Amino acid sequence: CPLMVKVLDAVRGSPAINVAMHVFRKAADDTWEPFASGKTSESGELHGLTTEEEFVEGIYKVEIDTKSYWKALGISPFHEHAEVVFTANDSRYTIAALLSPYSYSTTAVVTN
Amino acid sequence: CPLMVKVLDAVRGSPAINVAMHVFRKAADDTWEPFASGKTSESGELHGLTTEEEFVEGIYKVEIDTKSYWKALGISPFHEHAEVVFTANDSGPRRYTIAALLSPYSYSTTAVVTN
Amino acid sequence: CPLMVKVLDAVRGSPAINVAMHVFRKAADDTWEPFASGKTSESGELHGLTTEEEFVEGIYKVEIDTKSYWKALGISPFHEHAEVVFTANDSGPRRYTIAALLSPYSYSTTAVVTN
Amino acid sequence: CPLMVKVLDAVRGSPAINVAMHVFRKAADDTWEPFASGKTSESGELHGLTTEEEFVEGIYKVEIDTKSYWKALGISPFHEHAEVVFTANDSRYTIAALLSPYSYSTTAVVTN
Ligand SMILES: COc1c(O)cc2oc3cc(O)c(CC=C(C)C)c(O)c3c(=O)c2c1CC=C(C)C
Ligand SMILES: COc1c(O)cc2oc3cc(O)c(CC=C(C)C)c(O)c3c(=O)c2c1CC=C(C)C
Ligand SMILES: [Br-]
Ligand SMILES: [Br-]
Ligand SMILES: [Br-]
Ligand SMILES: [Br-]
Ligand SMILES: [Br-]
Ligand SMILES: [Br-]
Ligand SMILES: [Br-]
Ligand SMILES: [Br-]
Ligand SMILES: [Br-]
Ligand SMILES: [Br-]
Repeated sequence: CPLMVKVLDAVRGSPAINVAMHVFRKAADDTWEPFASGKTSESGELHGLTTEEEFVEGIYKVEIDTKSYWKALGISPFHEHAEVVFTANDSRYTIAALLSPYSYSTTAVVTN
Repeated sequence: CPLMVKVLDAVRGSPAINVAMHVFRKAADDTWEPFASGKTSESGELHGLTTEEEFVEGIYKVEIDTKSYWKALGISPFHEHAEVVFTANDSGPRRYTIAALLSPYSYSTTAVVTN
Repeated sequence: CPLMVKVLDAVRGSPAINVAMHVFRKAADDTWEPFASGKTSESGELHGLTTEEEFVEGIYKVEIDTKSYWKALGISPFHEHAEVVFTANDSGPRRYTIAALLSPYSYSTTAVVTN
Repeated sequence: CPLMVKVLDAVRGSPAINVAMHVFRKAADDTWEPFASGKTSESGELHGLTTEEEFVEGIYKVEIDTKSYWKALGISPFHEHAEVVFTANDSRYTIAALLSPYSYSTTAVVTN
């Protein structure tokens, strides 16, 4: 699994479940091509986005729909979405995001 | 000053100086129009981006150029940039301060919204 | 002002006002001596804790009373308090600004150290 | 496993390995009694700190020795250690910490 995303809720101290996200790859013309999407599981994780053969080097954007997550919990948030934009480099990627209504953090753990 | 950005460097324990950022506003056709741009000062702040009159309701994207920042210091970071996307002014004018704390493989961003 | 603390609330997008904090300095016998205390203002800042003369080298603990803060708002948080422990002034006097961003189950803290 | 700790390094984008920590329980006289300790594994995790029978309600402190971690990497950090102080309440606890030299964040995920 080359690319995994994990989302945590800082208000409830829980996995952020049923959070939608879309992954985009940057195309030669600088537009964002849909690449992969899904919703986090009960453990706040989204696995199976892509495969090692498909996940070639390039710039990707993960757009996490944080606004709908907070709306379904009855809480007005600041951001429209969270965006994590990175280059995938051949020299496993776990993207993590901690959500608060007016703040979020994101970190990448890149391992073997 | 209705929209200010402050950036901090978590490796050095200092303001993040000379960080470039581009602000965009979503147009009627769903594209991102350029709105304002600038770079942080020696206190890590960027003031004067826009005015109360020009900062009307809309969806704004602050794109902070973190990769350029870290590269200029010889560090190869993870992200291309930090993106802060939010609806502004949709219950009347507010003042926004967006903060970002930068590490090479992580960042955090928060907004303080006053009236 | 050699030691300032700024606290932000990540649920409300605001300064964290009336947050109490106690600063301790490690004594020769390895115990924590009370050093200064105060509470944040309406801008979420606490200034005037100490003076250049009194803030000598040592190991300091800033204990931020986050549980009292959240409880006063009807939220049951996870932490008792946020603790920031650091050696100060050990290459000469510096100015420290400690920031903390508070959520009910998480917090972050950063220091900016100037000379 | 009632109590797990996970530590991540924000400079290298990696698990923080071989990080020492000690866990204390608050005693009736307000002192901190040693309770459990260990070092994070290759995956940045420390499991097996305590058992469900021993982990009774009370106030605990996890002291993460972040200073020695940065020192062994040749980097001068700000904090002496990171401290996470919480009440364990019978109404599984995963404590996570993201380390930077001049900053850290910590979150709790409390699940069933
Ligand atoms: C918000 O703090 C947390 C947190 O509560 C849980 C976290 O869980 C993670 C789990 C992971 O497997 C991995 C990958 C580690 C490998 C060795 C592949 C993680 O990086 C995390 C977390 O980063 C994590 C975090 C910290 C992330 C933030 C504060 C954006
Ligand atoms: C939560 O992210 C914020 C934030 O929203 C506001 C912040 O305000 C600061 C103001 C400051 O003057 C200084 C000192 C900079 C000097 C040149 C002395 C700050 O460091 C901050 C912030 O740290 C700050 C932050 C980031 C702090 C976190 C993420 C714990
Ligand atoms: Br949008
Ligand atoms: Br640009
Ligand atoms: Br300047
Ligand atoms: Br890009
Ligand atoms: Br602010
Ligand atoms: Br006290
Ligand atoms: Br005041
Ligand atoms: Br306590
Ligand atoms: Br100490
Ligand atoms: Br977790």
